[PDB]
This record gives sequence, C-alpha cells and structure tokens, in this order.
Amino acid sequence: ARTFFVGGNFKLNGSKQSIKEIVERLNTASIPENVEVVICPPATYLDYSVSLVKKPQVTVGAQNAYLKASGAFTGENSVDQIKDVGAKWVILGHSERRSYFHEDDKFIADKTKFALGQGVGVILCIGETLEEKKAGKTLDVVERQLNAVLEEVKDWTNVVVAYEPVWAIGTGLAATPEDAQDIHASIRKFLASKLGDKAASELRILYGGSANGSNAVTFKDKADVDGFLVGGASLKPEFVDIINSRN
Amino acid sequence: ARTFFVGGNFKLNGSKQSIKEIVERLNTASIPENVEVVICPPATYLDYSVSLVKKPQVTVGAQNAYLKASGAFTGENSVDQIKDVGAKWVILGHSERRSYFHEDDKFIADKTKFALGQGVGVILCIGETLEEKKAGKTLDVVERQLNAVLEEVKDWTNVVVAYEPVWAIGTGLAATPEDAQDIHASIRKFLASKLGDKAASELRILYGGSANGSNAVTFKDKADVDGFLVGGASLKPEFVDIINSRN
Repeated sequence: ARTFFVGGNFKLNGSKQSIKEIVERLNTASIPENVEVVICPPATYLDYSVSLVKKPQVTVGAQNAYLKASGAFTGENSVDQIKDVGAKWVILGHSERRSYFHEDDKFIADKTKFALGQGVGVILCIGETLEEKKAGKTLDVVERQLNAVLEEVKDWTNVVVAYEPVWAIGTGLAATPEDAQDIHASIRKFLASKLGDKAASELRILYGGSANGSNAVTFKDKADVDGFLVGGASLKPEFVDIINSRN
Repeated sequence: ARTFFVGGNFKLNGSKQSIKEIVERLNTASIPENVEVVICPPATYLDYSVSLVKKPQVTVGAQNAYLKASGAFTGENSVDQIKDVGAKWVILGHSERRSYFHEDDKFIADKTKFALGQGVGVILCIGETLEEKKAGKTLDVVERQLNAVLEEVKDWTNVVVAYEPVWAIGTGLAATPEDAQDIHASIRKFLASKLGDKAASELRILYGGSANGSNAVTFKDKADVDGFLVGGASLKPEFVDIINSRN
C-alpha cells in the first residue's frame, strides 16, 4: 500500500567521522525490507554519504536546491549535481528555509516542479506556526502551501509530503498521534480533490516535529501517518528504532 | 611583495567529470611558483575537488557558508565541514548572494568573523552597481561594505578582498585597468587607516567582473590589483592563461 518512509534530516551537522558512523550503523542494522529510508546530510557530504551506503533501503537526498540546474548562482546546490553524485531526493520548503531564509511558497513551488522535472524525488515540507495553530488556521495554512505547489506540479508520483508543525521542530513538543492523524487525513482528503484518489492514495504524508525513538511507536496505527521526517533523532542510534517502529 | 592570487568561482557549474578535467588541467599546465590559486566549486564537489588537486599552489574554497558552525539550519554550508573535507577558503558577500539571496552587509560581516574564527580564509566580495558607479558613489559603497566587516573583524591576515563592480559580473563589461587600479588604491588607502600600514600592504585586493584570458594581461602593471576572482573563465582553459598573466 503506501510504503513506510523515514527521512533523516541531519541539518547542519556532521563530519566524515560522524557520518561514517551513522551510515555504518544503518548498513549493519536489522530493518524490515519493506521500508524506504532517506538520509539527508550537508551537501558537503552527499558524495561521501552515497559511497558509504551498502543498504538497498537507504538512499541519500540533499537539504535544499535552487530552481535551475546550472548558472551564475554562487553558493547554491543543483538537482543535476546532487543526482550526478548519486543522491535521489531533495528536501524543499523546510521550515528553517521558510523563516530564516525567506523562502516563499512560489519559490518552493518552482523548486519542486524543477527537481521533479530533473528526476529527483522531493520531500516537500509544510506546516503551521504556534500562532496559526492557535487561531484555528492549521488547515488553511497547509492548503495555502500545497496549493502553491499544485498550481505548478500535476504529477506528484515522486513527492513525499512532510507535515511538520513549526512549533514541534526541535522543541520536543510533538503533535499527538491523534492530532497528526486527523490533520493527515484532512490533507489527504484535500489532495484527492485535486489529484484524484489513486494519486492521493499512493502519496506518503510523513509527520515531522520531535519524532523520536520513543513516540514513534505511538503513531504505528495511524493510517494517514505514512512515516517520519526526523531532525535531531536522525543523528542518534534511536533512528534505527524509528525505522522499526512498525516492525 | 604580495603574492598573485587567482580565484576560480565555478558558481552553479560542474560535474565530477568536468571538475576532473579542470583540475587535471591545473595539474598538467605550467603555472608560476608563488602564485596562489583557489578553485571554488559547488559544495557538492568540494571534497572530490580537494582529492584531485596535486599542485601545492592550488587550494579549494567554498562559495558560501552560514554564520554558525552547526545546527538546525537546513540547507546551509558550515565552515567546519568545508574545512573537514579540506577546503581552505570561503567566498562571502558575493553579489549573487547579496542580490538574489538578500544577504546584507551585517550578515556578511558576521559570516566573515565566524569563518575566520574557525580558521578558513575569506574571499570577501564588495562592489557597486551601475547606478552607484554612474552616480559616483563607488568609494562610498565599498567603504560602507568594508566597514560593516571592519567593525566585527580586526585581523585581516587571512582575508582576500575581491572588488567586483556588479555591472561587470558575467556581462563582459570589465572595468578598465585604470579604473580598477584607481579604485584598489583608494580602498587600500582606506584600509591602511583602519588596519594600519603593514596590514593594508600585505592584504591582496582582487579584481573580478569579466576578468578573462584576453584582458588579464592588461592589468599586469597595476600595483594595487593583486589578482583576480574569475567566474565564467575558471571553467575554461584560458583560466591557466589568467594565472600566467604576470609575465
């Protein structure tokens, strides 16, 4: 049905030594063969990371890309390049990009369309702030964010959506399995109206925001929770626990 | 004396193969002793670049870094990682970051201070637009940009300043060696007052903005032009021509 999907977002963390260690832990670990795991290291380590991977279920993605393959854009990363080195994914629209780097919805829509055109999968990030939450605006907010992508992307076969409440990112204040499931269901319902049911049925909608080796297990029966996008826990042994949480 | 410094700004360009060819060429060609060459590839290729270089004159640098070494800054580059992988420089303040990515003088200052603090050299870009130039603000502008840095930074041992008129970047409209020579000396003056004589006298000030194999030579006898920061041409053979430009 929808394959369980776990993404590891290392953020700006790592060394060859630490990366080595993570990747090797993955190569060695016992994980169901019906899982899709993606680790996302700093661009500096995409190549290296791709080289250490000796597990079929493990694939590397980048943490961000520009909306052109090549050109006069000093300091950016290209989808063509992350792919050249072996990566298969790219996280677009992450919250950290959104607030700090002023990445607007349109911008992320242009980047998604692009990467997808170049044949890389996309982990598209969406989610509300404590303030949009409190104001009952969670769903408008996510529908705003997705609509901007939908205007551009017609084929979502290679998109994985990761709903991540802004207020749950790295705070340890995760959404409850219950709230997450309903939000996911609503998102999914929203999308079916736009992409058809076959497509929304096959789409993975991960939960992200303080997902750890402990609470992962409590989301195990939530039908519209298809996996996680893990920040802090991705760099800990406990990441393997996340992977097996439905095992 | 000041050692001729040539910087190669790949911008969003390269493949392992195209980078292999560039580096192998640097490796092959007759280049001066006492030249200082820094090739700056996309972050995706830093490590590989560094493993290809065989030439002691050639260093690898990155195109951008954030102002903190580690953290929840999805998609950014760390000075610690570029270093880990063996690059020795970072380009900070490039007009492309200044314009497309809304990077302001402060951010750039903060970035310059951190980078140095972690012991990576900085290639600090400064420059005026067509407007500012036409209006005779060029010194104004660059003194501005430089002071923002001066205020956080004090020891410029490891800084190289790249004066790059915005109107010359990738347009094919290079400054005249006269103008350039003029502008560098003023800037040098200015820094001597703030950084003292010795400092200002050992600090390389580069010219960038359509510096190519054809005109690199026309700057040969300009005392205050210590080298170049090359964009388009760094991808080309004529790059080694720029390095050998000082007869």
